[PDB]
Amino acid sequence: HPETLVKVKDAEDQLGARVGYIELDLNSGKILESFRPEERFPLTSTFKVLLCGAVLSRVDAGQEQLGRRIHYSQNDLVEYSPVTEKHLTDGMTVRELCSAAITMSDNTAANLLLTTIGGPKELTDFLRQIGDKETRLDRIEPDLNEGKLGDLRDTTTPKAIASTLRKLLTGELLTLASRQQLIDWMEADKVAGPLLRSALPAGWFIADKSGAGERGSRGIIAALGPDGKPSRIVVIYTTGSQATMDERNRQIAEIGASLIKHW
Ligand SMILES: [Cl-]
Ligand SMILES: [Cl-]
Ligand SMILES: [Cl-]
Ligand SMILES: [Cl-]
Ligand SMILES: [Cl-]
Ligand SMILES: [Cl-]
Ligand SMILES: [Mg+2]
Ligand SMILES: [Mg+2]
Ligand SMILES: [Mg+2]
Ligand SMILES: [Mg+2]
Repeated sequence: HPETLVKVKDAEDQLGARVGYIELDLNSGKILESFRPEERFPLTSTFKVLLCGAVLSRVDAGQEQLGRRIHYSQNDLVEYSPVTEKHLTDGMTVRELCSAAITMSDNTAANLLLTTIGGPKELTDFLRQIGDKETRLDRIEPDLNEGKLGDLRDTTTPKAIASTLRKLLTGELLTLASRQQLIDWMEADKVAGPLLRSALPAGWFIADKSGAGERGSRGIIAALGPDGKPSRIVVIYTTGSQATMDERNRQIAEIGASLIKHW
């Protein structure tokens, strides 16, 4: 809706940074609204959904087991690993790692899952095979959050990842069991949801993943809608701002508030 565009623009002005935005109809994939839809932005932790989609694709193919136990060491632990830092001695299952990576944004969990699939290039290959010609993962956590000016590594476009998310959450790319699992992880309650869950009406569905990185990078991918069912995909990204984190969050939250008001 045009009012959401005005709020996207205002966020650019307040944040001193580009903002990319797209809204898709979930059933048809129709573009309902867009701003800078084909510009590149860092994925940051939004990639963790794509990663767990690749894991689930392997589970469906009989190449991975959700109950397989992964053992790791102290040196594997990187910053912002609130779950994996509690399992050095006992390990974690693949299932547990995806839950941590998505719901807790656990960085080491994502690195371990990247090992399970064979690394960033294997994630990128999976994306190419499902028809995403843009998204790329090049590095692991935390390096992928760098947000360096003029660096194409670890980026997507709003349009690309919106379509990829739709593929993962609907249709037959994943089995029903695996779709539902991916949804369940993305819908689970989390500690703080400033970007969209703070705007979301009661009784609405949301399955989301946020991301934050260096150099102003911030984003969210989501499927949401009224009546306990998703009806739209929304993707919001920004990078480059040096405004406070609270201001970044607030500006993105206001885009969501607009989306909801003019739904
Ligand atoms: Cl545009
Ligand atoms: Cl564009
Ligand atoms: Cl492995
Ligand atoms: Cl699409
Ligand atoms: Cl959030
Ligand atoms: Cl700050
Ligand atoms: Mg200002
Ligand atoms: Mg060991
Ligand atoms: Mg091309
Ligand atoms: Mg809930």
